Amino acid sequence: GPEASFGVLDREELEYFKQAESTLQLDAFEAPEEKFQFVTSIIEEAKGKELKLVTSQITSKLMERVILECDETQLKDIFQSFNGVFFGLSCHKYASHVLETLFVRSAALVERELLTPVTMENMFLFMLNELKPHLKTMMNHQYASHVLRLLILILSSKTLPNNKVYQTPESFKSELRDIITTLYKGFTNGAESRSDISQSTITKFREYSVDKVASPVIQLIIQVEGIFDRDRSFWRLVFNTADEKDPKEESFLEYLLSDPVGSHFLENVIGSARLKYVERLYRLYMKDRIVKLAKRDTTGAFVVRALLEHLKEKDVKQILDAVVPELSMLLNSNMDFGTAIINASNKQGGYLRDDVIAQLIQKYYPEKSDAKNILESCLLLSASTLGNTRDDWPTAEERRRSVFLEQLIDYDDKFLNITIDSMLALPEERLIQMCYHGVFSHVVEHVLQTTRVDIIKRKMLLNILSKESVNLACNVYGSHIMDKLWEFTAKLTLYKERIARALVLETEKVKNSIYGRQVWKNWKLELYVRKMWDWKKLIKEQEFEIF
RNA sequence: GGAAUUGACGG
Repeated sequence: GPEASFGVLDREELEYFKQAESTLQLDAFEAPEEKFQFVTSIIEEAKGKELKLVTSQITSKLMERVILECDETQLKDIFQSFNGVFFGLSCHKYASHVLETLFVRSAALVERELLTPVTMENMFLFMLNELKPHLKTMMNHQYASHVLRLLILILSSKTLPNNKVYQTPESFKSELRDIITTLYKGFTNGAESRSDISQSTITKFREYSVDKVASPVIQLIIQVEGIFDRDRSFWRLVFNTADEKDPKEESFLEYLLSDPVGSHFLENVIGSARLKYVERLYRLYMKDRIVKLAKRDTTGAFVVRALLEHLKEKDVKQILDAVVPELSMLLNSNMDFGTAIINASNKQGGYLRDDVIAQLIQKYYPEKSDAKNILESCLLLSASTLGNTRDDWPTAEERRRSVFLEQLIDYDDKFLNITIDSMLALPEERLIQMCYHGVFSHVVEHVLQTTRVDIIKRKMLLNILSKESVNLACNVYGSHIMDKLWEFTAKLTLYKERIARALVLETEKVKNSIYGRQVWKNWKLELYVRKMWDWKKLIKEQEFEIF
């Protein structure tokens, strides 16, 4: 990071802040003002050495904790102290992250001053002016380019890191338009007009669009260019506009279709190109190849998903015609292509819906065979973290497969039935385990849909789950299953009495648990004790309401 | 009162 010199803290300064963070995440505060007073206390010892605290791996975390938990005056004080060295920080391994926090808080505060009126608006504008000669540099920089991305979001009232948007004064809008065109001008060696750009500077721009750090910045600009440029200069920098293939564009499109970064870029950008330009790329370069591309799970499949969302009725149907006969084979690796087709089929009024269900079942629960078990097919239950002495935590593919199963259960009743049968085919032993599993407990919970599961299947699930009433009651996850059971147990009151009895026998264990005492409420167990007839009455009112 | 290394780039 030669872009500025910050130096380092000494062991004395290190230990003070190393200790402030300790006692700050300890969160042993006995009031809010006490915790605030401690933050102010930190900001205080931090004055004059802010550039050092923010560029250290030991204390940069601390600084954004501070940026989030501090005053709006103090926030303006911290921002003001980064004056003159914003580019340096922007390009810095640790500081670039703090500038990001700083800027999101700042953006929130800028709205409060817009909707309830040195102001934060002017402060932001100062730093912006300070970065403008460096934007093209920043775009390619492995740290700075994230700050440039964020800035463009804020300036366009798009949504920010860590699902909220913020409104902006007109100057922010004017600044955005200024820096888009500054980049555009600085990407075209001049120039006269669209019609006067060399096929070598078009190639050089295309080259940026598949760069691992420049590409998201170019996606973003294309995403927000439409706000002023009703001609969309940057799109037209990348793709052509005539009804025929161009050998350079074609060679380029094939690379996008086979390259991870270029796949992202094509898919993120189709979601914001004008339909006429997207239909052109489809018909020219993909239409007659749609299955071959669909089979490219890591590159290009994703472009097919984007076509399915942003093309119009007639054409997403053609793609569905091509791809649904292939779906079960495509699910062998790329499960998320399943979601794109389910969603697309629904968007077109259940188009080919029966065939999609046929295919899903063909893959995850093929009628013909034995050992049919959608928990093995779809979650790979046997080769999973489920039930280890090895002290492993649930994985991200586990969470991903679980969510896919759940959406399958939402999709149709056939799948709800299939996984219930699959759960009963398990050894009791193993179904119980899933209830204690951070990720898989959600799958059990998802099955407990009273009006949707016939009373015989309910009763048999209840034969298993009931054995563990108390244990489920006191478990982080099992307690969420036990709550669902209050309703599931409708028209089956023998199982209600049996469960409520079990919980009550072990009352002091059940209460005096964080989770147990909530189950106690949800099952109205206090009524079960004080006023049985009133408890029974609730049961009857439940059965009537649900049936 | 609970789910985490997604197909690209950062502690």
